[PDB]
Amino acid sequence: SATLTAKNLAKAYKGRRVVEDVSLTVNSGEIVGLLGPNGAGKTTTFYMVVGIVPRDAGNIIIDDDDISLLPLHARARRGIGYLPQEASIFRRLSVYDNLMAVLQIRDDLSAEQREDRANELMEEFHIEHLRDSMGQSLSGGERRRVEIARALAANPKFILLDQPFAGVDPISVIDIKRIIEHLRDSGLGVLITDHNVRETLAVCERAYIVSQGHLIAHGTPTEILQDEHVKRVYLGEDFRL
Ligand SMILES: Nc1ncnc2c1ncn2[C@@H]1O[C@H](COP(=O)(O)OP(=O)(O)OP(=O)(O)O)[C@@H](O)[C@H]1O
Ligand code: NA
Repeated sequence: SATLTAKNLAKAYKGRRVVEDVSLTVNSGEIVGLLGPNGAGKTTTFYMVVGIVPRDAGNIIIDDDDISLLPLHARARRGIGYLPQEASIFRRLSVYDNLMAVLQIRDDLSAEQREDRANELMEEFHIEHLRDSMGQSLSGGERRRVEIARALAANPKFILLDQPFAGVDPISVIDIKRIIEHLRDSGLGVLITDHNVRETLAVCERAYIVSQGHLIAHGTPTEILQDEHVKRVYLGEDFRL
């Protein structure tokens, strides 16, 4: 029953406070959403949890252990993983090599197990037919599947998915949701942000809504979708699920 908690995170860039105050929690076995308008601070919040950027204030805690001082690699070894929003594939490496590149980092895997895991990931994500294709040759949706698989290959306890559905077709969204639910069933805590509101809320048990660097709402999917404030500020007053 691990718990990942962020308290009162803040970030400024060149005097502009882009994250004012964001707190959130994700438990093992739980899928949690972070949603909101563009420029609201979602990726910056993920960056601060993962350790990609230093926070200007706030705390990152796993269980009753403040890890705010741990560098990126140490937080990764404590169980935090991140799927970047931006392209993260190795352009010149094949799909197989891209997955092996991450599996090589796994102290908890033998050489034989790494090869097995690579082949399993390719089947689960339906990219076996692209085994030898270079990353730069993949379409956007194909690349995204590889990038999600790479993030899972790290075997995180808490996985932060930054826009896993971007550029993905509807059937592949269903496949990825099913994979996400299997991670949840397996004990992972999942923190997901995406602008496909319907499909993200369908897979979330609860979600935080941020706007202009601050939280404006938190609740179950239906509580969010019927929140008239969220409709006005984020979903649009005429939003239909
Ligand atoms: N390195 C930076 N320097 C200055 N400003 C930045 C920097 N990075 C981000 N910003 C600004 O911080 C604000 C929040 O950025 P962030 O990417 O975290 O928001 P977001 O919620 O993820 O947006 P989106 O939904 O469009 O992806 C933005 O307005 C951005 O212009
Ligand atoms: Na973003």
